[PDB]
Amino acid sequence: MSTVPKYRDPATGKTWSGRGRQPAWLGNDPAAFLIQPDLPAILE
Repeated sequence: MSTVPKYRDPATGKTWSGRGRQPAWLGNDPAAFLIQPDLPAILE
C-alpha cells in the first residue's frame, strides 16, 4: 500500500485519489466531495 483516497462521490459511494485518469463526477465542483479529517488521524 503506497496511496490513499482523496475524493468520494455522495450519490453512489465511488472513490478517487488524485492520480491517473480523473472521474466524470469530479468534473463539476471538486470541493463538494473531497475527503476530510472529520476525526483525528490517531484512531482505530
